[PDB]
Amino acid sequence: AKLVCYFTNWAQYRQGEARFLPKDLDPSLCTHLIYAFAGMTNHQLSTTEWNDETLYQEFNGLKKMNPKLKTLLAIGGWNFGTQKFTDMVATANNRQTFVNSAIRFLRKYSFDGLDLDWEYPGSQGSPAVDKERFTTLVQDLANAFQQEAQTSGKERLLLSAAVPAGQTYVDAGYEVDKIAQNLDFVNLMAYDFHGSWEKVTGHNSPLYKRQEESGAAASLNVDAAVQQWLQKGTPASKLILGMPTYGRSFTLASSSDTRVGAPATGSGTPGPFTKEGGMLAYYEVCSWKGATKQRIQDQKVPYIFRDNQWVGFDDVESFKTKVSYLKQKGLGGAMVWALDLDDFAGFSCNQGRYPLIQTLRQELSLVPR
Repeated sequence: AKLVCYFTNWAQYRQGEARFLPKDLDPSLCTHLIYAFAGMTNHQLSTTEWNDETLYQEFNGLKKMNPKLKTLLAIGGWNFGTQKFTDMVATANNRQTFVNSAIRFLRKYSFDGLDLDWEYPGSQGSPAVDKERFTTLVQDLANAFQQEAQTSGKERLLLSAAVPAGQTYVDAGYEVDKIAQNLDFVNLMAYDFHGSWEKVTGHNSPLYKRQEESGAAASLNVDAAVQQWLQKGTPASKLILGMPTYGRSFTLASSSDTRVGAPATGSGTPGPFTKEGGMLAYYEVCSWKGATKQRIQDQKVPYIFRDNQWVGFDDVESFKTKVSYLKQKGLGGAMVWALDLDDFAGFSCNQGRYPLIQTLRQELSLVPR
């Protein structure tokens, strides 16, 4: 089993006990640690924060302490958008420039691989031609990594991708069967199914549908997303089930209607640390004072409300349920977005350090002996 965990290079800018610093990295929490994010400059891999090269060395310090650990560098993310990917994949020359830069950059900073997090080919401004050009990029990288391993005698660089769960984005961007031949593993973003962009409450990461859901809505859940990626050609051993250590929040139209599916007027109030209306870290929601928590019966996940605020999130119990599910489906492991949204320092939830991610590690039987 794998436990793939994302580090984010902006968590260092949160205040107080939410600030995530190198001391908070645990070398043996996860099997694979992915650094979010690199960017791109003139079609070449590049840093995004002023101290990334300091932090890259902190990553190498971890592998000295746990020589089993693998690290990858992720490129892209939601905020990065699509234009630089579109421009880089537009020609074979530009892809070659990128691929060559990536191999050199990863080797220079001792990363074990690259995670592609373009959000997303064929959507978010990216033209339809990018579906096939993304396929080509994936093959170009895989083949170049194989070639470099042959010539250098070094351990072959890994290639993964973070991929969407919803059919609209999957069918606009992803030739699943083709890219599955070339990706070492597939980090399924099995979250962000619902959120404050919608005018009724719904859960960030439900395992199954609610009975009131039909049509396309009936596929906006983890099980449907997993089955989608499997049936479209991803080997189970390569599919890594993403898990969110955050929730998505709404302002209710009325504090007297707190249903799943109740009317909402917009994003929930920003959290005191994460300062982003519409999401909350687990450590912002886990001991919420004077709130009312319950479970969505068929979806196997909790929600909580207080006055006109409503949040769908994941807890220890839902993470256990989801690991039992991934094991039943024979998947390759779990992925988690993100280290810094769990209660990484044990400051809030009275559950110790990394209560959610340690749950994943325990349920996957990955606790160091």
